[PDB]
Amino acid sequence: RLTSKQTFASFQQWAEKAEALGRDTEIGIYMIYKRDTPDTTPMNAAEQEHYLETLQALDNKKNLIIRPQIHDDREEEELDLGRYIAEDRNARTGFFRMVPKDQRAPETNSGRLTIGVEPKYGAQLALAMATLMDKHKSVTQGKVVGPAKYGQQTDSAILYINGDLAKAVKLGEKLKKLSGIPPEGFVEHTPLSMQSTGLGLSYAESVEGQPSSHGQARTHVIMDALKGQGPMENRLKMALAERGYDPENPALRAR
Amino acid sequence: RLTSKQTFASFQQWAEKAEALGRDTEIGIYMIYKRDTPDTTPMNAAEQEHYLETLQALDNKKNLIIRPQIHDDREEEELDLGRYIAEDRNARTGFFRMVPKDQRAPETNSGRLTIGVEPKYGAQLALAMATLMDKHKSVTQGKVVGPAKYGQQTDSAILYINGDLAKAVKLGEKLKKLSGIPPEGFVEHTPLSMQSTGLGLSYAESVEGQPSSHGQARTHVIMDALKGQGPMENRLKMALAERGYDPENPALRAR
Repeated sequence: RLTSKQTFASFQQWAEKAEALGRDTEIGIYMIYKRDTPDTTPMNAAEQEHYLETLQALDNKKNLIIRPQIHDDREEEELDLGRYIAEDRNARTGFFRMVPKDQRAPETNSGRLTIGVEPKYGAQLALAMATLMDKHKSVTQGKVVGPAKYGQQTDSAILYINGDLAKAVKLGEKLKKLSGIPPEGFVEHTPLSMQSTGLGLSYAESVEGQPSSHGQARTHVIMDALKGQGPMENRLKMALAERGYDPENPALRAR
Repeated sequence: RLTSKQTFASFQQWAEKAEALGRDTEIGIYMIYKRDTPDTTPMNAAEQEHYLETLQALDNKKNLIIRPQIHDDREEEELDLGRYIAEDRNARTGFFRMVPKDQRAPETNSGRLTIGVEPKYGAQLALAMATLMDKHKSVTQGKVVGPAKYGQQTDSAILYINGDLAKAVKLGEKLKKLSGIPPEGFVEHTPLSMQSTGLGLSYAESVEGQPSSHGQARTHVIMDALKGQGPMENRLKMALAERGYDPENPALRAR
């Protein structure tokens, strides 16, 4: 797991694929990363219904708020998850933020941990993420995708963590334990350019000031490199250096 | 249907949503358009298998090739749709291109017609699209999404057409008739900034030299508008005009 070889290799494969496909826009490059589909079995009607029941429950807690990303414009007073899940069918597909009632600010040294489980275990993992968030203040936020798309694109469950690679390895294994999810419940998949840290666990450090929404930071590195001449590897290493990443590991901040 | 009012209005709602959410990147603005979900019922497992079977069958037509977008880097003699469907999980989720054997180039006057049906009619629609392409050279290409994501984002089935609004309105009605899908099987849904041309039918024109992959052209107008000052409506119209669109109707080319 913890070697930079595959991490850089997948990043190069992503960038070479974009050049070979003829993609030359941010959206076009990003979709290669995003639509990279893991082998999963979707939730049935019952499971999807149960998944949304779980989210509503977490929202009715005193310390945790569950809000769709499409509601980022709303004051906390205007949030209505019940009305959302009942009326807005983006509830089946969009991402929901899991946000602790104490806010917890991202500091300069933060990253994202992506967790892949079979969709039937999605509700269970969500509960575990909430539990991990109660005790560990280093975990600032979580995100889970709607049930209809759970397991059908490169990520479905993400934690934002203040800290470094070491902290994320520790927290990932602690999450696995807390979850009670069997080893067969976790999905072997590493999104392109992310550091695999374990079965179903993947990590990337953020660099302050780089575009971060929807996980798009590494797209911009590739965009720079696409303007260049030569074997892809060098163009990537220099683009990584210029934007503050480790040139030998695109998942990490420079030293 | 054929009024500019709604078309400009949904475009302005998109841009206002982007500003309210604080989205300020191409991907972040694009996702508001893309993740806008219509109310549909997903395919069951038999229906998904049938759908993939239909696709594989269509590729056996002598004047038609079905190729996934992720194979844009392949020469025709490198394609293997059968192997892709059996072995690549992207086949469940990715877009498939429907491409004529004798290449019809997209012209300066070209647009997209987006067609929305309940996922259980998706296979029937694909058959209808392929047949439309046998008869009409004006239709240069078609795209349909993998079965697991059919009906789960703003678009699932698209035709590329050389011609204008009138041609699109006509081909759309023809396609609906041709398909034998019942009126009830079409989905009321217009992707943001597209011109509604009928129940389940939406259209937009491309401007020479604007970015079009993944349907992303109008995202760039919004990025322009978000950098400016004043009421959004005025900023959008200026941005529209500068990039070659009708200021009163964002789905149309100028003049």
